[PDB]
Amino acid sequence: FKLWNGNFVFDSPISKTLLDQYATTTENANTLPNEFKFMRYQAVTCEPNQLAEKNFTVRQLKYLTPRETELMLVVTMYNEDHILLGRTLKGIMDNVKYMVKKKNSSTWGPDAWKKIVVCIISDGRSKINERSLALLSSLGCYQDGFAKDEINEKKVAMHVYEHTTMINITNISESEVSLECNQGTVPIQLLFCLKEQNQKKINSHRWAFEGFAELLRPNIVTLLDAGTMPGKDSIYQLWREFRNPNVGGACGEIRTDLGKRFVKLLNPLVASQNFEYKMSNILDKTTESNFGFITVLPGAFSAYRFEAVRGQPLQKYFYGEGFHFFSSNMYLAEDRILCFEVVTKKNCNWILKYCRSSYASTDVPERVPEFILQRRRWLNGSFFASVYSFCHFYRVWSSGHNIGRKLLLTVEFFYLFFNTLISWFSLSSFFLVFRILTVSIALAYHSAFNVLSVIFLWLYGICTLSTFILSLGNKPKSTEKFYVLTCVIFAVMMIYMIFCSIFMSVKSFQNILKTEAFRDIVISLGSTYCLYLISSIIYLQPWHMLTSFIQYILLSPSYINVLNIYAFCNVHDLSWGTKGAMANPLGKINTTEDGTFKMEVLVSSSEIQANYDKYLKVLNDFDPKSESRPTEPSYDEKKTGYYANVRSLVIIFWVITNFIIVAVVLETGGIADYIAMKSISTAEIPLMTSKASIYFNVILWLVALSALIRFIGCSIYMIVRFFKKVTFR
Amino acid sequence: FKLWNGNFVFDSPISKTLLDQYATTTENANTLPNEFKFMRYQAVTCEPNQLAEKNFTVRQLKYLTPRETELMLVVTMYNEDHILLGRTLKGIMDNVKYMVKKKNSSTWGPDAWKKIVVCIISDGRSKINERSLALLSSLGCYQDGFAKDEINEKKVAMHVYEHTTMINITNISESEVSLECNQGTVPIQLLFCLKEQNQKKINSHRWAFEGFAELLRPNIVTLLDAGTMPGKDSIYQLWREFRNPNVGGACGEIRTDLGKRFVKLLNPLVASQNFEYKMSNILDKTTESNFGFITVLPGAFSAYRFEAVRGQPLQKYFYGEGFHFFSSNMYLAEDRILCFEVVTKKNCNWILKYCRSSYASTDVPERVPEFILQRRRWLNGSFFASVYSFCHFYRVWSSGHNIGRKLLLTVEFFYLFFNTLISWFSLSSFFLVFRILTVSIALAYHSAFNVLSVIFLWLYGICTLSTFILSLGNKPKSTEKFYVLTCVIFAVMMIYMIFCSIFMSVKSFQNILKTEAFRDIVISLGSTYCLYLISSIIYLQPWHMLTSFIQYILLSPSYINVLNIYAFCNVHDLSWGTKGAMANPLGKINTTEDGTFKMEVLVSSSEIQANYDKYLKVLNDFDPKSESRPTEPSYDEKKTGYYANVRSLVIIFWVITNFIIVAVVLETGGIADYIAMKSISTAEIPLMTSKASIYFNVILWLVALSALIRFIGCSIYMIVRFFKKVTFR
Ligand SMILES: CCCCCC/C=C\CCCCCCCC(=O)O[C@H](COC(=O)CCCCCCCCCCCCCCC)COP(=O)(O)OCCN
Ligand SMILES: CCCCCC/C=C\CCCCCCCC(=O)O[C@H](COC(=O)CCCCCCCCCCCCCCC)COP(=O)(O)OCCN
Ligand SMILES: C[C@@H]([C@H](N)C(=O)N[C@H](C(=O)O)[C@H]1O[C@@H](n2ccc(=O)[nH]c2=O)[C@H](O)[C@@H]1O)[C@H](O)c1ccc(O)cn1
Ligand SMILES: C[C@@H]([C@H](N)C(=O)N[C@H](C(=O)O)[C@H]1O[C@@H](n2ccc(=O)[nH]c2=O)[C@H](O)[C@@H]1O)[C@H](O)c1ccc(O)cn1
Ligand SMILES: CCCCCCCCCCCCCC
Ligand SMILES: CCCCCCCCCCCCCC
Ligand SMILES: CCCCCCCCCCCCCC
Ligand SMILES: CCCCCCCCCCCCCC
Ligand SMILES: CCCCCCCCCCCCCC
Ligand SMILES: CCCCCCCCCCCCCC
Ligand SMILES: CCCCCCCCCCCCCC
Ligand SMILES: CCCCCCCCCCCCCC
Ligand SMILES: CCCCCCCCCCCCCC
Ligand SMILES: CCCCCCCCCCCCCC
Ligand SMILES: CCCCCCCCCCCCCC
Ligand SMILES: CCCCCCCCCCCCCC
Ligand SMILES: CCCCCCCCCCCCCC
Ligand SMILES: CCCCCCCCCCCCCC
Ligand SMILES: CCCCCCCCCCCCCC
Ligand SMILES: CCCCCCCCCCCCCC
Ligand SMILES: CCCCCCCCCCCC
Ligand SMILES: CCCCCCCCCCCC
Ligand SMILES: CCCCCCCCCCCC
Ligand SMILES: CCCCCCCCCCCC
Ligand SMILES: CCCCCCCCCCCC
Ligand SMILES: CCCCCCCCCCCC
Ligand SMILES: CCCCCCCCCCCC
Ligand SMILES: CCCCCCCCCCCC
Ligand SMILES: CCCCCCC
Ligand SMILES: CCCCCCC
Ligand SMILES: CCCCCCC
Ligand SMILES: CCCCCCC
Ligand SMILES: CCCCCCC
Ligand SMILES: CCCCCCC
Ligand SMILES: CCCCCCC
Ligand SMILES: CCCCCCC
Ligand SMILES: CCCCCCC
Ligand SMILES: CCCCCCC
Ligand SMILES: CCCCCCC
Ligand SMILES: CCCCCCC
Ligand SMILES: CCCCCCC
Ligand SMILES: CCCCCCC
Repeated sequence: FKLWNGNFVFDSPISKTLLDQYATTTENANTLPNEFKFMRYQAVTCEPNQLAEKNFTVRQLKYLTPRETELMLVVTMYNEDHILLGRTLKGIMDNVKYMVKKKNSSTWGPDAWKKIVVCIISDGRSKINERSLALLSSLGCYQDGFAKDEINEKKVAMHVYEHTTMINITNISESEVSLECNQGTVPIQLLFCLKEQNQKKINSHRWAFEGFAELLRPNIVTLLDAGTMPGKDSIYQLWREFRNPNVGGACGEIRTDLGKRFVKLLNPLVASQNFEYKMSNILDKTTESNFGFITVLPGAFSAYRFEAVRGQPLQKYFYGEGFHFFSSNMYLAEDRILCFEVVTKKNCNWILKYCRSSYASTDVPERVPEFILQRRRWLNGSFFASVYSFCHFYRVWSSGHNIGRKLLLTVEFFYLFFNTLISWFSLSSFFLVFRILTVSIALAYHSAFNVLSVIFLWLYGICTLSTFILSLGNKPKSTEKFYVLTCVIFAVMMIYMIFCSIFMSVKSFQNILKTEAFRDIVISLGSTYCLYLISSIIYLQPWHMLTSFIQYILLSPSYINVLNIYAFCNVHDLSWGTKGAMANPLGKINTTEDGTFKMEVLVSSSEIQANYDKYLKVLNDFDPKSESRPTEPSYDEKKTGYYANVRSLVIIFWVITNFIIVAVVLETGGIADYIAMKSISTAEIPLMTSKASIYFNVILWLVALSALIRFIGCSIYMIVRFFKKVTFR
Repeated sequence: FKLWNGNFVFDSPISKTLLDQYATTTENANTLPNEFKFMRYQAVTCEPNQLAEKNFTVRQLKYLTPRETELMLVVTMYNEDHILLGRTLKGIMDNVKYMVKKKNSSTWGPDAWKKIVVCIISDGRSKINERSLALLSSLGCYQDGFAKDEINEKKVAMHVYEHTTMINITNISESEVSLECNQGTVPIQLLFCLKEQNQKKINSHRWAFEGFAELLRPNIVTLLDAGTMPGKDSIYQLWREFRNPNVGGACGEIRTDLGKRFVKLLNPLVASQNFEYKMSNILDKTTESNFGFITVLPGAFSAYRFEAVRGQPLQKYFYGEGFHFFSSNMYLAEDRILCFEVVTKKNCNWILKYCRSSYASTDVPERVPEFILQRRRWLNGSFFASVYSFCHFYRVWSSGHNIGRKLLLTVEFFYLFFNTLISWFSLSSFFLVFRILTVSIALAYHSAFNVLSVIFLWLYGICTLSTFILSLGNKPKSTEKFYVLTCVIFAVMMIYMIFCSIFMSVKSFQNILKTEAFRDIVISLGSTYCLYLISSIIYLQPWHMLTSFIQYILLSPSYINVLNIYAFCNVHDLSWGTKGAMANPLGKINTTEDGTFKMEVLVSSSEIQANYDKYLKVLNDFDPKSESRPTEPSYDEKKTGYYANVRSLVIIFWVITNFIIVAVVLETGGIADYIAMKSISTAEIPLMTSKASIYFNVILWLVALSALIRFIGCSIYMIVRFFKKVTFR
């Protein structure tokens, strides 16, 4: 044929079956648009930022009247099953169908499907699941055969398939994705585009933001994820938060998919994540949404105003600039740098909201090795984005916000830093609460609490040493049975700690009715748990405070110890130099039956003598003093050596600063020996001092203060939403 | 031309200059043998064990009367300078020249050079230093041009050059290797053979033992390293130990090359290694030689009787057999498995001798990162060979030794295991000696020794934590300035420890003349240092007890802590799975000026419909219950996961067992708290207990007992040698 100005663009038909199905939808089979009968394949052979320059287009811009996209739903996928992708697509099509049935809308209506463009971006053709390709092909958005690797000695970077389908998923069973095309389906503009090389997930967003977003010029860019099924109208509810111009990015609630009839609650790891997510979306997102800066907008379900992110925010997201600390480690916070650069944008008053009435059930890990590896990225990004946000807090005052909002933002950044400092010292805080609570009960009532205080300290020491060693030089999949054992041991430690607290609390009552432990029950059961329960109730979602709350408590020591140790030990995912330099090729010999071969060799006396003199002048012009500089590292081998140095100086600084607090409260590290020796000069060490009780009270009142601030934030969020509801009635 | 039975063999001439030089040597230029005028190049394209089978030969077997090789000197080299190789070659040619001038010999004489075959084996052609190639080419054993990469679609495994040279090195300056050919030179049968691929060092010995040793059938095989210059007659003295049939392997003294006028003694790291080597060859080699089993025969200078190692010992050395502990990890002890399998050989009474009068100065690391990486292999091999030797000690009694020697060997194995147990607990032993000595001086005399006991404990804790973290997840070359700082800090700790010992020793004397510390001076200065001095003196080599003995003491804490921590943290040199699976190739498009290209595409309704149904039956026959088993690891990624599990279970077991002793002597780990709490039940902790003094005395009397056993062994060795000297007068 002929290509489209240096671009391979083939406009092929779909199939007889799909055409018949689509024709059943319309009242007249003759009047079927030109978008449902074809599937335009393009071979993009350039960078995403050069898409418009290299004359690559999409089908939305080639209509007689160009379509103005209002939502660009972006579904990043990689090796996900057809059930995970089908679950995400069913939510999108339910949202589009809901957004078409609306009547009292100035944006949505009978022709609302032309404003949404669904853009599935798979990460590598070699890694995509064949069942996912089968599902996309059954939707009319993928045909086998047109996947050319190279176009005019230019490698193809992406294969872009686009087809406005009429097929909608209507049911996702455990093994079946039901695809009906009746009179009650809506068209979906599919733009499934899969890469050739697996260039991670940030590059998928680079393709969706610097690439197709530039051509589409959408208003909002909702970033879904493969496996994350939004609600019946959650994307529409998330889009409703952009009615006021100030919002330049919003996020919804992400729930946990508990399976058929809540079957996954039996898994203690899934139930713990359920409660953690519910608390994150009741106390963290609601509190941060009041100030106007949400720490992370989840990549699984979030929406950005395109105008808000275009420019400096996306510039630091993708490139972000030597080996400097804030420029070489900025990639740890993948999409958390996109939230800080939008709120703190020069001459722009952007804020981030959290939509309570827009949910999206996701798929969470069910196994410890898969759960630990996920939270390493989460913890590393959250730590590196909090350090970046606090250090660059002066950029709030260089933005276009008013003074009233700037003050709230700088108050929130201090609170976020205080939370970061609490989470940094959690390794020492848990050990000190455990060690003070199990020693102060062995002094008060002795009996078997004596040897139990030594058994559980040694068990802690062994489980923490082994976690440090298995995290620095071993993989979680290598040792799955030990990480589960460590989680079980820390759960036993938490059970013992709770028992000790209840015992010393009931004994204090029976001593008064017939102190550090007297106010220990109005600090962690009445001021902390009751506030969580009330916050969950006022959120109108209290059913997780009993279904999945014990598994969270029993697994919290694993969150503090196993999870943070592994996150801090694998900061940078090192690989070390692996090049394998190759020598210059030499000649070839291919003998015959008798073995005679060509003669092109050197036998001449002069020719041999010249080589001998060449090897004789090398020995004669060595010149040791002017020794050539030893070959210095490359960049990938020099850059790994810096990531290793940053990684190790973080573990050392995090272990030493946590131990300094343990060395001050419990007087370990020779501190007690030194104090006793001074008294000798002017010979015994006390077991428990007065610093231990003061620290215990302080570290359990900080937990109550954080819960109280989070409760106040949640209440303010709910009250403001209720007032915006009573005024829009 | 024509090849030699499927083998590329070219018999080229050398050069006009070399022929003239050789002709100057002979009285008549016409009567020059055929071996000095040619250089037979061969292209070996097979495994070393198939060398004879695939009709590959050497020049000694093609004479009219085949030459019987008596010594096969094997010089393994890899990327070494031309000075390092020239230094090794000068010693070999001095030895050959010494072995020709002998007259009262039934093996050596005017034609003794026909029995020695020097076999240089370089490890990779891409890595060999071009100046080393220049030096070999100037010796007439390498010509550029004949290095074919493949012979009849069969990759060339080695390029074998062989030429009996007449050129001898007579002086090695800092940058010049003097090559004269006068009337006082001896021929050297060179067999320089370099590989194509860098297959490590064990494969070089596989080529030298299963390969050219099979063809040559030598009596002795001396293993040198490029850079190790033997003495004027050290190889002859080493060969002289094989006169008695019992010896099936011998080794000489390895010294340190201190440079021109002992310039390298300024380096404290070189001076420390000097003393360590001196003591190793005065107290370890001499003591072990009496029993008849030397723990390691150094790869830099050792000799094996060919018939002694030929068979089961070499089979274990090279292949040595699942993931079993003694079969998967036995490669850690590279050549230490060759020593144990020779002494404990079925129906063979082989013993290993140590030759005092055969030395070889070597090149030692001058920088901390290079010194740490070398000693990792040494420590790991010595630990894995001691565990193997002790566990398989029953194989001594299944060998052909007599009962008297079997009893001596089983007595030696228990002593070697006791030394291994001491070196395993050195991490705790040093800390306990340091902590007991700096606390017991702060109680006795207070003053500034109080805060110094806490500063130095915290300094130790920081330097040990940082060494553990920098060893598990960082490379020594990445952090060179920190390892030097850690060595300096441990040297300061040793200076303080020595000061504390001297202080408390002089105070005890001034208290008695006007106890754990009273006998502290007759345990570590009179029973340990005096025995070292006397052993060095009776060895007739005492000059290192003063030149390089302070730098050894100041660097011993680094040997105990930095060196062992790094060795135990990097047991297996992991790399983790790095494969990068590739997808199937797709089509190609090459457009023309107008962009028209060939049409071989699918447009047919049936052909598209068949693909659509193919992607519709994949979505229809998912069958989740009969789910395909998840793709299990390969072998290189499954074998790394086992080396990681063995590596981590060694660090955990080595840290926990060392801390148990610290938890028993100092009562840390809640032991003191638990002891005080029992007294509460029937409230203060003592600073120093009576267990600390008992352990201090025990751990400093074990040091004296080991030194006494080593002194007795050295004295017996010297006395036996003196009696063998007075009888052979
Ligand atoms: C020999 C075994 C080696 C094991 C190595 C494990 C891996 C990494 C490095 C660990 C560094 C500490 C090594 C062991 C030191 C030790 O067992 O020493 C003890 C405990 O001392 C304490 O407090 C210990 C407190 C816990 C330390 C946590 C890890 C290190 C964090 C940073 C360290 C900073 C400096 C710490 C200095 C101690 C001194 O007990 P004592 O004689 O005072 O008891 C008097 C009772 N009446
Ligand atoms: C919060 C900081 C975490 C740092 C993590 C560093 C890396 C690896 C794991 C280390 C495990 C130990 C964590 C810290 C425990 C600790 O600081 O706890 C202290 C010291 O306790 C002791 O003895 C400590 C002795 C030294 C421990 C050596 C390393 C571990 C060896 C293997 C484990 C063996 C069992 C260890 C049990 C502790 C309890 O002091 P105390 O309240 O009794 O002092 C009463 C004074 N009147
Ligand atoms: C964890 C997340 C979801 N379960 C998930 O796993 N998301 C992946 C990710 O974000 O890493 C997705 O990234 C894409 N991906 C991955 C690898 C690659 O190499 N290339 C590539 O494109 C895939 O779509 C892949 O599913 C969950 O919803 C969630 C819950 C709470 C929260 O606060 C934030 N998120
Ligand atoms: C350390 C040793 C010597 N300084 C040395 O470094 N020997 C290397 C080694 O044994 O590893 C040699 O091995 C060869 N090699 C190396 C890498 C490779 O990839 N391929 C390859 O062939 C090279 O000849 C290389 O010099 C010293 O003499 C000594 C002192 C005391 C003792 O008890 C034992 N040994
Ligand atoms: C979570 C952040 C903790 C920061 C340190 C808190 C404790 C400070 C010492 C308290 C006891 C002081 C006794 C004199
Ligand atoms: C005086 C009574 C002592 C009773 C000791 C009981 C010990 C029980 C075994 C250890 C249990 C450890 C649970 C983690
Ligand atoms: C005199 C009685 C002393 C008892 C000491 C008990 C020490 C127990 C240490 C912790 C062992 C933990 C095993 C997991
Ligand atoms: C006293 C010994 C304690 C051992 C603790 C567990 C160590 C586990 C290390 C990894 C082994 C392989 C697990 C799959
Ligand atoms: C299929 C793997 C399931 C793993 C579930 C979580 C294991 C750890 C449980 C920790 C709590 C134990 C309480 C007794
Ligand atoms: C003062 C009366 C004490 C009676 C004995 C209490 C023993 C408690 C043991 C708890 C074991 C389970 C811990 C998780
Ligand atoms: C909050 C903790 C920060 C820890 C890292 C600080 C910066 C480290 C930079 C290391 C550079 C090493 C260059 C060789
Ligand atoms: C960063 C280097 C180590 C710093 C250690 C600081 C210890 C401070 C102890 C203060 C006294 C605590 C008991 C009153
Ligand atoms: C180097 C090997 C050491 C093995 C342990 C030695 C010490 C044993 C305890 C000594 C003190 C006992 C006090 C009751
Ligand atoms: C009562 C007198 C106290 C003197 C203290 C001296 C401290 C000197 C600084 C720390 C030196 C550390 C050397 C490693
Ligand atoms: C009452 C005075 C207390 C002094 C405490 C000093 C603690 C020192 C800890 C060690 C610091 C080491 C720095 C390298
Ligand atoms: C080249 C070295 C880079 C940094 C590696 C980590 C060294 C950490 C040493 C201790 C720092 C101070 C802790 C208080
Ligand atoms: C070129 C590098 C030389 C390194 C020499 C050794 C450094 C460590 C010395 C330890 C002893 C210091 C005594 C004060
Ligand atoms: C009993 C008199 C004591 C006088 C003060 C002694 C101080 C010693 C300090 C040593 C510093 C250097 C250690 C390496
Ligand atoms: C002397 C110390 C020996 C430590 C290692 C013991 C054997 C460990 C085997 C681990 C196998 C793990 C299989 C998953
Ligand atoms: C391997 C698991 C831990 C074992 C700890 C053993 C501790 C034994 C202590 C014995 C009492 C010491 C003071 C008298
Ligand atoms: C020289 C390159 C920038 C270095 C910035 C260091 C920031 C350290 C922050 C520490 C926070 C506790
Ligand atoms: C951020 C939380 C750090 C750890 C606080 C203590 C956790 C355990 C509390 C147990 C109370 C009985
Ligand atoms: C005086 C009797 C006190 C009994 C306390 C029982 C505490 C049980 C805690 C269970 C936590 C899961
Ligand atoms: C990052 C610093 C952590 C330690 C802070 C100081 C702890 C000691 C305070 C002593 C007060 C008497
Ligand atoms: C099952 C394969 C062989 C396992 C041999 C284990 C030997 C352990 C030795 C431990 C010495 C302390
Ligand atoms: C094998 C040696 C282990 C450590 C023994 C103690 C070393 C320091 C001795 C200091 C004496 C003053
Ligand atoms: C009473 C005075 C004692 C002085 C002790 C000095 C010890 C110096 C040791 C130096 C070791 C390198
Ligand atoms: C490998 C085992 C190391 C510890 C040996 C026992 C230590 C405690 C002995 C207690 C005697 C009272
Ligand atoms: C469904 C998996 C249940 C695991 C329970 C572990 C305690
Ligand atoms: C309207 C903004 C309210 C902020 C409340 C912060 C607690
Ligand atoms: C930019 C690095 C320093 C930040 C200081 C913030 C107060
Ligand atoms: C212009 C920067 C003002 C910072 C105020 C911090 C409270
Ligand atoms: C623009 C919103 C202002 C909120 C109140 C600030 C004090
Ligand atoms: C009273 C001592 C009991 C020891 C129990 C060890 C598990
Ligand atoms: C999934 C691995 C289970 C191990 C259980 C250890 C208690
Ligand atoms: C020749 C190198 C001397 C280094 C001295 C370091 C203390
Ligand atoms: C003749 C064998 C002597 C052995 C002595 C061992 C100490
Ligand atoms: C072969 C593994 C066990 C050895 C026991 C030696 C006593
Ligand atoms: C046949 C094995 C005998 C062992 C004796 C050990 C002393
Ligand atoms: C064969 C040498 C024997 C030495 C004496 C053994 C007791
Ligand atoms: C008397 C306290 C001195 C502290 C010195 C810290 C280095
Ligand atoms: C070779 C690096 C020297 C660092 C010195 C630190 C004291």
